[PDB]
Amino acid sequence: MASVERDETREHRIETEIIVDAEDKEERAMGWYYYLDDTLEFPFMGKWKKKSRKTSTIEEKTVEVLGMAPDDECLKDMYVEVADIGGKDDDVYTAKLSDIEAIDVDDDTQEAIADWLYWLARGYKF
Repeated sequence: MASVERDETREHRIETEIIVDAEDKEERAMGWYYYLDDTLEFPFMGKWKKKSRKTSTIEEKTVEVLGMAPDDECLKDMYVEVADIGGKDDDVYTAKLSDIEAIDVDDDTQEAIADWLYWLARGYKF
């Protein structure tokens, strides 16, 4: 198994603390989104560890992460708005938080981002 998480305590806690009011994946995406955006000490920065190359190799684009994307896009994945400080610098795009590594951010922001990544790797249940 992935073993990124291996004890059910975090699954019981998140169930009883973050998505108590939600019973379907669309609602639970909004539960995740709400607390995550409220926890992100945005704006911040990261590296977009983009795997989408033709060779499927990782590529690393330095980005300023403006905040979460519109909630309407985030019904399925925790998207974030990003500016290409590693390239274009003067324009903005959207990225999967799932495809980013946060840099030089506050501990509670880094932990929220890490916990999304760990959850997603442990299983995309919602």
